[PDB]
Amino acid sequence: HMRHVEHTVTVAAPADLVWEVLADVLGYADIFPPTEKVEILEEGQGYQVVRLHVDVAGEINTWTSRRDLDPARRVIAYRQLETAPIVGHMSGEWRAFTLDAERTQLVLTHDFVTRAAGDDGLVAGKLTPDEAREMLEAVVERNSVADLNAVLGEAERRVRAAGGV
Amino acid sequence: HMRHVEHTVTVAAPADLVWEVLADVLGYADIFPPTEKVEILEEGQGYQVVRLHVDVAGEINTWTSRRDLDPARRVIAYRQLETAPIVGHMSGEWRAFTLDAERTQLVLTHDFVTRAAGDDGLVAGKLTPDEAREMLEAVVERNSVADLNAVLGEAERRVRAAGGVGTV
Ligand SMILES: [K+]
Ligand SMILES: [K+]
Repeated sequence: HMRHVEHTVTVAAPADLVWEVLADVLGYADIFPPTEKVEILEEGQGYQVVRLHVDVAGEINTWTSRRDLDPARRVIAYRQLETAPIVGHMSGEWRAFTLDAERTQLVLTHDFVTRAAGDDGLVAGKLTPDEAREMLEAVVERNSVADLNAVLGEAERRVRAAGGV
Repeated sequence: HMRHVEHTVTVAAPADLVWEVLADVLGYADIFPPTEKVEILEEGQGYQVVRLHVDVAGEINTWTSRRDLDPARRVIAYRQLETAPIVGHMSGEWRAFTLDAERTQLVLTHDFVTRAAGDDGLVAGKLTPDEAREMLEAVVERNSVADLNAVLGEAERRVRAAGGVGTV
């Protein structure tokens, strides 16, 4: 069972400026509170392969993903390659829509399922399948909100600060 | 103070078809399961005032909203002119964005506060303000999700029927 979630927020910054914020993955470490570290492993026109260090209920976790960036639509399609230990699949999109000249509807979606139990009955040697399912939802819920708000806050900081006065 | 929430769903239908489902409030009692009855009190170019019977939690709530419809903007601004007893204010927007030719991002916002405590310290002579708050978050959260999904199910249903080759 693949789960689909979407969250949104309204940002008082133009879409082009929100896009600049989304596109700058290395800046995620400075603005995303649960994001410790970001490495660009590979990169070219229209894509970034990235390794992430992020916490998943109280501790630092690692995974890799491909980002495909569509500046004209202002969509970033992400997909995990090497998955978090309780993650079987994880992908989704950041979308910045134009609401008017100065405001953006910002969307982040998640398509995800937990890793299957191993031969010991547990997911990643620790969790019951039911407990891994509920921890993955709680983590997506929590980081979705914190991520959307971190982007909004940084876009509005640049309008106030970086623009003026 | 006033609360503000936003929920969204991606509709596998074009934005114009989603607009059509949003704009036709006469269809809302068919398309929204908790909606029992809709009634048009006032209607003109760009606006509808509408009386609604909607079950929330236990039961049947009645309210009246002014819908300002803006098809070019793909936005319906709503403000409730008569509300349920625990509700002091209730307004928001539907917003449909073209994602591509076949898909639409669908958004529903709520701006809301509980009714002000009366001289007894209760809201509608029945609830502490904390109780009323707590109950209104639950009900906005629940119905917001149900409404978004009603609209999506309906628009996608209509894509099937317009793409329908006849059978037995
Ligand atoms: K950080
Ligand atoms: K109904």
